[PDB]
Amino acid sequence: STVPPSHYIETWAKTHPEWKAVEVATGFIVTEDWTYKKLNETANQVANLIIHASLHGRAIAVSLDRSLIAFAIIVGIMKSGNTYVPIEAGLPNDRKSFLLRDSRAAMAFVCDNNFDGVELPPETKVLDTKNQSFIENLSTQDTSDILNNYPENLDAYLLYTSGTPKGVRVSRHNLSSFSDAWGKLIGNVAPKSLELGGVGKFLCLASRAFDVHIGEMFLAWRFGLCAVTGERLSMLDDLPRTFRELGVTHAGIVPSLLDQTGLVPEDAPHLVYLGVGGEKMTPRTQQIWSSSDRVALVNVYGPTEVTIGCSAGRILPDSDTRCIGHPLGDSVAHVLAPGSNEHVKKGMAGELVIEGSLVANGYLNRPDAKGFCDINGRKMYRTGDIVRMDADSSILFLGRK
Ligand SMILES: [Cl-]
Repeated sequence: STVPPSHYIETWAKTHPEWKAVEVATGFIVTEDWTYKKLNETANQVANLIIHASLHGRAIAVSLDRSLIAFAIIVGIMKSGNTYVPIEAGLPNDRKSFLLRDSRAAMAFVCDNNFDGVELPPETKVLDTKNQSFIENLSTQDTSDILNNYPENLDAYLLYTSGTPKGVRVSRHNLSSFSDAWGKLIGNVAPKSLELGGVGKFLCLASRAFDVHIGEMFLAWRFGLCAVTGERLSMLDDLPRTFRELGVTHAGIVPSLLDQTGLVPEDAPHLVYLGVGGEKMTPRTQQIWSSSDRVALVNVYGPTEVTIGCSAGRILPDSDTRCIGHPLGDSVAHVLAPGSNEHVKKGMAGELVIEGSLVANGYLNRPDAKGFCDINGRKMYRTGDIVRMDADSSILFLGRK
């Protein structure tokens, strides 16, 4: 058992209510922000709105701009004991319609005609976050913390992955174990992180199509940082400007974006921690970023089905770039013969199979999609990835099964 996903939000709201929790950047730089106290109150109001609609354990879809209230809606959905279902605002209408329907969304928070031309399921109650009436009703809800006593395995979010997309059900326990495991890893490899409460910032750069965006905001809150974000086209336009002008101290990026932009550590003067993942980094990226004594560079392995990042390791100038490090928190990595449940001798190639608190609940209504299973009566996920363990038990990524 674990503290809930919104635990650190509530904790910093009590101990340091004036710290900034979220900030959204315009202009391109003008910004606006909310304190932990304000973020937490608004999320409780959102949660109370949801509870008044009698929704429990229901899919609540969100298709919003990059706004302060978006963050409060996400947290609110989780405080109300319901499931967050991100739907990227730029998706084609047909694909938005499918996600609403497949997820059985009971309610949706939208703005900006993001749902214009989307077929809504009749069950979907649609709230426009920019509508004077919705704002007035929200401001009228109670602001105290919700009594948060939901089962551990209750879904916290549903994240769709690929021609018919399948929904991955991620539990409260999964997400809260993620925050705990990464709080520990990041605090260890980038100790300045424990000094940055109230000052540092975690750049929320990921598209809402990926679980990474959830990780970014909850890791910011874990450490007392400000989650900072903007319209993605605007943040990506001049990536050095974004890191430099928004005071970013922590970020996650796919490394080819470092290559394309020519980013170096001096373009991000406040940066102390840089997670990369999702593809192998190039030799020059490694040379440039792995030798800094200010920035800790960490390679992260993270299928959606195992909650954002379940293995990671610091990358140094002599590290193999296929190394995905060691399992996080209580996770246990096994390397099994691709066709059986038999462990291979350490050092041999085989399929990576993860066990532990980061393994997701499963796919939503996709009985033929494989990967989740019981192996020796424990819950595991077979990644489809071929790896081998190094002598020191770190894991090298070799390819796809
Ligand atoms: Cl929560």
